[PDB]
Amino acid sequence: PQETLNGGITDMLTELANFEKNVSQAIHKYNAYRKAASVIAKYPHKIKSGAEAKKLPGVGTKIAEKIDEFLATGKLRKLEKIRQDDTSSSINFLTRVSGIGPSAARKFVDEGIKTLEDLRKNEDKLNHHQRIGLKYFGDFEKRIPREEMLQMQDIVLNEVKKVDSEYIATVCGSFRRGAESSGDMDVLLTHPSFTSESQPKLLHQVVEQLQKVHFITDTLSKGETKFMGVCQLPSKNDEKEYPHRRIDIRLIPKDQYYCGVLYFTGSDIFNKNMRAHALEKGFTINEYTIRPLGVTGVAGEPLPVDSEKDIFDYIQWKYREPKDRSE
DNA sequence: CCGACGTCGCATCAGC
DNA sequence: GCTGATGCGA
DNA sequence: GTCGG
Ligand SMILES: Nc1nc2c(ncn2[C@H]2C[C@H](O)[C@@H](COP(=O)(O)NP(=O)(O)OP(=O)(O)O)O2)c(=O)[nH]1
Ligand SMILES: [Mg+2]
Ligand SMILES: [Mg+2]
Ligand code: NA
Ligand code: NA
Repeated sequence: PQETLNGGITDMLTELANFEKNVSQAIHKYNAYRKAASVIAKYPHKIKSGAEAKKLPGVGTKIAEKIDEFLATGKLRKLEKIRQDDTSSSINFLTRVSGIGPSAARKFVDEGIKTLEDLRKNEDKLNHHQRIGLKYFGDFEKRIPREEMLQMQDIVLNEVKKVDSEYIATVCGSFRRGAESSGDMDVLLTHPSFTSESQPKLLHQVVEQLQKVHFITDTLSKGETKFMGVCQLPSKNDEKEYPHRRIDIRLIPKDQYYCGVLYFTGSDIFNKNMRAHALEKGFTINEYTIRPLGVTGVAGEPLPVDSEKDIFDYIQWKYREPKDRSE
């Protein structure tokens, strides 16, 4: 609809979801709430009763009751109570630091560490990832205008070709879907000498080069196929500095390029129903392959993939442009 | 009544 | 030292 | 928390 049609309900469900994940550490209740928030978020009428909402898939008795209470009062007593709870709301908040999950947040709060100030007082107790998440807390929650995304892409493609002209770098994620803004940058990397059957340092050449031209500023994690770090556009002689941005760089086998491009172009919710159709057509799709499903449900051998739409044709789907892969 | 609820790479911890 | 398990983000 | 075997 418009996100506001049942906004209060979906806001409430989302807040309930976060407390289940971060505080209660009940990941399945977390998803149950988000599943209900999502299906309500697309329901094109103003909900007037919990029973009305209960018609939708993912909405059960407990949520139906909560909707009734919300409609009657404009609030949930449980939600009002946990909001003012110092321990629970502190644990919930600290998980907004990249690197601090439900477990780390609990440990910090248990030993009296509850705010960003407390975190800054206590570098000793943070790991490498958490320090950077702390250092760029504000920046990581800013969004990236597409104009900056294009400027970031310019640098990536240029430096990647410079190291080795036979690389292929493809920016995926929300950018490739043509979104007006993005939360981060995801880059897919491929090279002729790295395929599933079979040069050592392919990912770390590229990382090193982007560090050399001062694009990449920090490293959260780095393996041989997956890089997670921080980047920043260069600013002009007098102009204000750009925010620091999250950037992932992944090295995928060349003969699995399109399955990776599809997978990491998303969106996550597009992917989850694309594999979902696939699981009902006798197919299965991961980030590497599309495999046929045998009579007893067992997956056979990887199929030939030479384009993104090959995957689409396999599974009864008209090809869809990245632009329409919002869900 | 009760088990399922995607999967993955990397960092770090538990334990031998 | 190591392997396996768990946390984390995605 | 919701769904379904
Ligand atoms: N396996 C898996 N993949 C996910 C998940 N979530 C997202 N992706 C897979 C598909 C995601 O689309 C994608 C690329 O990751 P992002 O940058 O995190 N998401 P995007 O670029 O769409 O949004 P944004 O503008 O906020 O950055 O990777 C997930 O929970 N699980
Ligand atoms: Mg992204
Ligand atoms: Mg990303
Ligand atoms: Na329902
Ligand atoms: Na976090």
